[PDB]
Amino acid sequence: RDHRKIGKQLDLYHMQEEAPGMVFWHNDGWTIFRELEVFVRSKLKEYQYQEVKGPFMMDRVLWEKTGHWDNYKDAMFTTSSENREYCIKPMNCPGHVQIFNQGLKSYRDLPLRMAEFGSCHRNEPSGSLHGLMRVRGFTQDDAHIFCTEEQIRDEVNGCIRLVYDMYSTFGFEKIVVKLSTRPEKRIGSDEMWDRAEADLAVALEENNIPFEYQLGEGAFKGPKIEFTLYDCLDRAWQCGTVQLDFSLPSRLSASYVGEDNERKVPVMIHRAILGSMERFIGILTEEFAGFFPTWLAPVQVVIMNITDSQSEYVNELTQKLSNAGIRVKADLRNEKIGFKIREHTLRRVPYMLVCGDKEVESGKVAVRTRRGKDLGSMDVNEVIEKLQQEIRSRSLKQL
Amino acid sequence: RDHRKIGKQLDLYHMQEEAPGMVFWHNDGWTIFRELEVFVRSKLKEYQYQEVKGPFMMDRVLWEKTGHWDNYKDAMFTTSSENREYCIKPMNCPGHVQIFNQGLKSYRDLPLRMAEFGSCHRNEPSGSLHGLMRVRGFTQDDAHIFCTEEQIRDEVNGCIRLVYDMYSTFGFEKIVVKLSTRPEKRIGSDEMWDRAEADLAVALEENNIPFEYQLGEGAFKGPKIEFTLYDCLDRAWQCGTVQLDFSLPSRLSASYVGEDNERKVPVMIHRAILGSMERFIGILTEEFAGFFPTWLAPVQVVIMNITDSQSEYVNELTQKLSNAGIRVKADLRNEKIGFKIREHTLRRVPYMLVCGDKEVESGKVAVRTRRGKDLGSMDVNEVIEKLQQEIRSRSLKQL
Ligand SMILES: *C(=O)[C@@H](NC(=O)c1cccc(O)c1O)[C@H](O)Cc1ccc([N+](=O)[O-])cc1
Ligand SMILES: *C(=O)[C@@H](NC(=O)c1cccc(O)c1O)[C@H](O)Cc1ccc([N+](=O)[O-])cc1
Ligand SMILES: [Zn+2]
Ligand SMILES: [Zn+2]
Repeated sequence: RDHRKIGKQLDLYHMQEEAPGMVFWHNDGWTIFRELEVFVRSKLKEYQYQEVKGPFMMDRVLWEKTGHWDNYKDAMFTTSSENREYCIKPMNCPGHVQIFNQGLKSYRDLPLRMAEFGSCHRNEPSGSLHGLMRVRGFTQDDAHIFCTEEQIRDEVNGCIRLVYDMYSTFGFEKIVVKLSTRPEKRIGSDEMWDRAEADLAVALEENNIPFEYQLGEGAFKGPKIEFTLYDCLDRAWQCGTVQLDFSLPSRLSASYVGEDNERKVPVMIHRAILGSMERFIGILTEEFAGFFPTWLAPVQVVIMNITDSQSEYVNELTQKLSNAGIRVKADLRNEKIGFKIREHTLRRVPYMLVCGDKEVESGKVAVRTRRGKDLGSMDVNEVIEKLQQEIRSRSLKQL
Repeated sequence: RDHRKIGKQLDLYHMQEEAPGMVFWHNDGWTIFRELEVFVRSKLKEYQYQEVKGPFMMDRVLWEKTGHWDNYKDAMFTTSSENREYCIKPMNCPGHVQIFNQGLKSYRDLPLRMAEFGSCHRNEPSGSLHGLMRVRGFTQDDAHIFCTEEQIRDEVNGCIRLVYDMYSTFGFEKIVVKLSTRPEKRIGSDEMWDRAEADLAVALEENNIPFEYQLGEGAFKGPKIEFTLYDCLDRAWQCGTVQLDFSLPSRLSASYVGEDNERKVPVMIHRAILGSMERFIGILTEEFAGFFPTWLAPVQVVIMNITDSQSEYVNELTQKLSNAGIRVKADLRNEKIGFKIREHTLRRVPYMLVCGDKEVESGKVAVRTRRGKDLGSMDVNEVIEKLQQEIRSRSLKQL
């Protein structure tokens, strides 16, 4: 169960010293990554997020206005052009505020939920880099929610359900939630921090969530929540973060018209659910040890002939499955059928369709699974509908 | 017909002096962009491309090994970390060679088609920047084909059909093709350049393509083809490029085992069909003057009530359409029905469903189009199937 070894074994990705901490996503690893995006998007639709894309670098003077420059300038890559210094973005937050600031906002536009699969780069020490887990370039399932003070409970609610709904899809049902203890140096009124804390307290009670407090210092900009999942090995992984923010929107001159016709500053809620998706993919690789569920499997079906007689039939099938939206490949090589079956089993391909002479005469296929289960000869349309149901439901298990 | 004005009008994107030449993609502009990706992917599947994602910067020493450093170092952004200099990638080609170089390749793996929606950055002079057309950061529908010498005709064929098939989807059927005149300084044998030229000549004849020659100097690395489309204003736009390459693969130590069991260098074919997609989107915006075809429209349907009686019904409809895969929005505001209809017309929303009292009692909706056409009251399921057909077929015109 080593995601770097399995990654090489299944041709998912690679890295090289030329781009330390930066992932070369091969076709099959990119297939997994994009199937995560579709999943995230399907929940974005459900909970009504926008999806945006911001620029990959922005003026240094802007980053200095966030206040992150002072604290974290050592972690940001910098480049210049025409005697102007830019920073490769390490976070998507300022960009989203930039999009919010276009056009006059009123209370009726809030809550405004803005999501981005944003690529960010940090200048991590090369010695801390480890596979997909600790990298320099990553994409996170980022989002930022702009809302009034009164909306914090309802919004945090939505983040909480989102965390548990998504993690369960992967088979993660053991989840620890840690609140944060407020620092002595913080931004925002004492009054502002205690109403928000009541909103957080009421939201956690509502979802019946036992929370611990985090023993270290919290964030200076607002209350913060972290979610930790446990995998089948009972290992703890911290992925979800919900970070209330009373500092960035005032610093970047965000405002909206309230019902009282007054320019208030909106509250910002930063939230990721999976965290870094490169990291998350590593986690899934170890969780399943390379036996990806059908919907995540890079290749879902391989169809094989026994001799060249059945070769035309297989190509028919491969196209027929591919029009049905199944990642399928035809294996017409000059190897014997046991060799093909063992080989595609070692490569963790979920289903394997064998086409002997009786299969062609019959309009069916012999089905073997990557666990060695023999499901017998089944109608072609039957295999298609069953496979589609498993894909769309994102079943963790097979037939 | 100004894509920058329409872009502001339809809330597609924006730019600011903080990130010159770099696009802030708002929700609705990002919806168009992602609907282009899906379209490109659907043709990737048809012509069997891989899709990969490479790292966003790589060691300077690598870029020096391509030979592009000397010619074009002024156009590449540079940054460093730990006394090592990196370049923000201005092209995806070296990265794809890196993925190809993992693992032993033999003739049986070629042609190997590798596609990427790769973000690239060039340090263009700030005075040349213009809207979406001339930018510093762009994504192109990039691909690279690794193939034997004998495969050039069949591969170039595939690029040609790809160009015409894709352009026609948008209503571009006037297309000029320009071959290139070979430079005096070039890389590769005299023999190598003349067999490839026969492959190009035979492929162009096969598709009945009248070609001109480009009056300037060609590329030093291989024969090159450019495709120009003409829009409804008879303006010429150059988007497609097919660039044969005999220099990069030898320079980056790519090789494969031939049938003769000899390590040959593969031929590289670089091809983009739309070019920069930010640029291409600008082109479509002017081509349609903001009346995007339904499949590209950011919001495809708006459903409206006439008073709050019909308000519950509209919300039912909006969800029903949204489960059918339609980008739909409900307009329950306290404005009169003509105001809503004019407003969503000015925003070029294709279809508009009005729900009066008779509509709720009947299980139908009144349909008006953004051209002012009154299609009458229709069954709800009827509107759904018709809309789905227009979307999946990517019809340039409405009902
Ligand atoms: C404040 O921005 C706080 N943000 C987060 O913790 C956060 C979590 C999940 C999703 C999003 O979008 C978030 O912003 C934190 O201070 C952000 C931050 C931490 C570290 C660095 N760094 O370069 O080491 C930059 C920003
Ligand atoms: C050689 O790489 C040649 N490539 C292309 O013209 C090309 C066209 C379409 C798609 C792809 O992937 C291509 O590589 C050209 O020399 C590449 C190149 C041109 C300009 C710059 N620049 O930074 O000004 C860099 C690379
Ligand atoms: Zn954030
Ligand atoms: Zn290229």
